[PDB]
Amino acid sequence: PTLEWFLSHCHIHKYPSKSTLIHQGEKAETLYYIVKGSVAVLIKDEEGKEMILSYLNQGDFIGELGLFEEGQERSAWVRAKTACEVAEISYKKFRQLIQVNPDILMRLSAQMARRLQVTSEKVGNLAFLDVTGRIAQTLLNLAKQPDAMTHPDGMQIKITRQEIGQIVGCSRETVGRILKMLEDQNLISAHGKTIVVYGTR
DNA sequence: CGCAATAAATGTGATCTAGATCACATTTTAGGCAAAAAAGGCTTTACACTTTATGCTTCCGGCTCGTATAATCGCACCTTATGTGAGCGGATAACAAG
Ligand SMILES: Nc1ncnc2c1ncn2[C@@H]1O[C@@H]2COP(=O)(O)O[C@H]2[C@H]1O
Repeated sequence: PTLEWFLSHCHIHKYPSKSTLIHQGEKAETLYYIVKGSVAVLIKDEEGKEMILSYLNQGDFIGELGLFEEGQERSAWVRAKTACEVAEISYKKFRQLIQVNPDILMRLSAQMARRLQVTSEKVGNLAFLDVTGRIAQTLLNLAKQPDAMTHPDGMQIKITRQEIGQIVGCSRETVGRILKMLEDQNLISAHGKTIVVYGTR
């Protein structure tokens, strides 16, 4: 449909792992779209602690905020998590496609609504719910993600002990303590990054 | 399955604050309602405006009249001296025709 009409003017260019698709400081002159794989977006402070806002899997767009208002810069950093195939379309030639077919814009701004609902309703849980409650909800949220692999016992995901604290809002030390505590009670499992939870499904 | 190497992620655990509890007595808070002090309200009376008829007076202003008067006339002295050519009508001399 409209999606196929979008790939007719794209520029196929594969990006290796640990690459740089979006550099905070450069000029936004290329729209990116995810075909296969996944990518992560995060920011940094003055020390070195990271902070992931939201994850973007396949079928999502990369850097679309610098399209509505011409003359902007890259907000956050976008590092390629895994081998992903991303297209390339200049914003200049994109604006001409909207004036002749606004329907194409109805697709991009359609995914910008869900990314706001999962963030606004998350703040409330990061002010009342304790560590046990915040992490508990996170386990189910990551299980609903398409990048999650089906497990005979439950769900198998791969996330570090830092990214967890960046979602529930806490220190990295606290995460490791509770994580190992649930292991003794036979509730979940962890072997570095891969965390297999139980009770799901 | 092990190997590569730049980035991100890992543990440590004693020290020292950061953030939270509770039930009851003290201290602050909010808008509430008249009173006082102020805004314009919309009265009714105190006075003050230039204006304009007038005519009477003195002072400054603006205009003429007639009168009185001599004249209807006479040297010697001081310092300069426009520029041209072009265009035009008129007066004069030389010429051919009758
Ligand atoms: N919380 C978020 N949810 C979804 N996408 C994001 C989030 N934060 C940053 N991004 C994307 O990261 C991109 C960084 O570059 P852009 O400003 O071009 O566009 C930004 C967004 O598209």
